Amino acid sequence: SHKEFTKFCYEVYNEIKISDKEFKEKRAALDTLRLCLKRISPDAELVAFGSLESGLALKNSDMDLCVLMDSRVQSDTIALQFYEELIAEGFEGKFLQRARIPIIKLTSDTKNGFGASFQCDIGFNNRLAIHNTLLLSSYTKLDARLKPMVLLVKHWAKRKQINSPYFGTLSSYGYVLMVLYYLIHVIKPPVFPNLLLSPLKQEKIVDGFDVGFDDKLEDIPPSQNYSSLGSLLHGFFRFYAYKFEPREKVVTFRRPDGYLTKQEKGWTRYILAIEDPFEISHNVGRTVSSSGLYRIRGEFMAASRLLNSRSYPIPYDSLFEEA
Ligand SMILES: O=c1ccn([C@@H]2O[C@H](COP(=O)(O)OP(=O)(O)OP(=O)(O)O)[C@@H](O)[C@H]2O)c(=O)[nH]1
Ligand SMILES: [Ca+2]
Repeated sequence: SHKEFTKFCYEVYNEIKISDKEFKEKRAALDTLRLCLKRISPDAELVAFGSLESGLALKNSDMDLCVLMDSRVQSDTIALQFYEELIAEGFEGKFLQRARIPIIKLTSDTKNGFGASFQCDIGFNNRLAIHNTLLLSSYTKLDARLKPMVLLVKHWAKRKQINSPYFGTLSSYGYVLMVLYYLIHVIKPPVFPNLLLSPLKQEKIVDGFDVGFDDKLEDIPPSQNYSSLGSLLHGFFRFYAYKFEPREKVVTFRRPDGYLTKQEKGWTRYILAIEDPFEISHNVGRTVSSSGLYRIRGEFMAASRLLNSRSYPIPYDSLFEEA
């Protein structure tokens, strides 16, 4: 049935989605950071990616940003100049470099009025993240059920303490791919087609990887899946609770039938295997430990049990209660 659960899902959806107002502050912060960048490098561009760009932002959202510049210009030089201009403009944060890759991490804004905890990560030439944000952004426009589905899943994973890459669970981006995977390759009929495997997809090579997909969205026929949000969510929890085999299988967007063993791939960390759709050497779930997976699986099981429970009224609220 799922009528009540669906009603409940939309109610939570509206409380947790980014408000127009905060979204408008975010775009202002972005404008401010761009002006600071122009002062230091007029040719470079500052772009948003992740949840703020794809339309998948919860309240109190962090910002993922990327500086695009000429590949002949050394990224660490302008990274530092940029960082020095931010400090001088009253931002607080850190300048760091992992191997070759410089990163700025802004944690605050003492002047411009964008928070006391304004959290903002600035990368340099992370073109791949821009592209995979384009993909998620495109699926978002393809069916209206995806956005609230994702926000609810993100909310759930956060409440259940299974959204921590540093303490052995999965990034939000990983849960998005787990949602997309289910909606493309598991649910029948499919909610979505695989845009990477579209016969209309054109190759596009960026940093060695094919980032190509079919983005003529207007020419794609709508879903023949008519499930309510509630139903989709129940299918999603059920599949990862009971059917998906994490020890043996890979979440993938590179197989017409979504079938990929860990072995084919040489992925025997790989406790939870999610192959990025574009950077296919990158296991999005490499942060997941053995005890993190146990907890991720347990929470999936408990979510399936709750939604399948026969004791009425079903306490749908327990879905978002702290673990
Ligand atoms: O493994 C990763 C993780 C991150 N990303 C890139 O970084 C972006 C942000 O990564 P997040 O995990 O923060 O996604 P999110 O913004 O949607 O989640 P919340 O903040 O709402 O919790 C992702 O959308 C993707 O573009 C990767 O490319 N690979
Ligand atoms: Ca983010």
